[PDB]
Amino acid sequence: QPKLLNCQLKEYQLKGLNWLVNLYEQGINGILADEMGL
Repeated sequence: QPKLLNCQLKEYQLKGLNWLVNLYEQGINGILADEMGL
Protein backbone atom coordinates (compact mmCIF):
# COMPACT_ATOMS: atom_id res chain seq x y z
CA GLN A 1 0.00 0.00 0.00
CA PRO A 2 1.13 3.59 -0.63
CA LYS A 3 3.15 4.78 2.37
CA LEU A 4 1.18 8.05 2.35
CA LEU A 5 -1.69 6.17 4.02
CA ASN A 6 -2.17 6.63 7.77
CA CYS A 7 -4.44 3.66 8.58
CA GLN A 8 -3.91 0.29 6.94
CA LEU A 9 -6.19 -0.92 4.16
CA LYS A 10 -8.00 -4.14 4.99
CA GLU A 11 -7.41 -7.21 2.82
CA TYR A 12 -10.54 -6.83 0.68
CA GLN A 13 -9.67 -3.14 0.15
CA LEU A 14 -6.08 -3.87 -0.94
CA LYS A 15 -7.48 -6.15 -3.66
CA GLY A 16 -9.76 -3.22 -4.49
CA LEU A 17 -6.79 -0.87 -4.74
CA ASN A 18 -5.05 -3.31 -7.11
CA TRP A 19 -8.15 -3.39 -9.34
CA LEU A 20 -8.22 0.42 -9.39
CA VAL A 21 -4.49 0.57 -10.22
CA ASN A 22 -4.85 -1.98 -13.04
CA LEU A 23 -7.75 0.06 -14.41
CA TYR A 24 -5.49 3.13 -14.54
CA GLU A 25 -2.37 1.48 -16.00
CA GLN A 26 -4.50 -0.06 -18.78
CA GLY A 27 -6.35 3.13 -19.73
CA ILE A 28 -9.85 2.02 -18.71
CA ASN A 29 -12.26 3.51 -16.17
CA GLY A 30 -14.37 1.66 -13.63
CA ILE A 31 -17.24 1.68 -11.16
CA LEU A 32 -16.25 0.83 -7.60
CA ALA A 33 -19.60 -0.55 -6.51
CA ASP A 34 -18.99 -2.51 -3.29
CA GLU A 35 -21.66 -2.42 -0.59
CA MET A 36 -22.28 0.60 1.64
CA GLY A 37 -20.00 0.96 4.66
CA LEU A 38 -17.31 -1.10 3.01
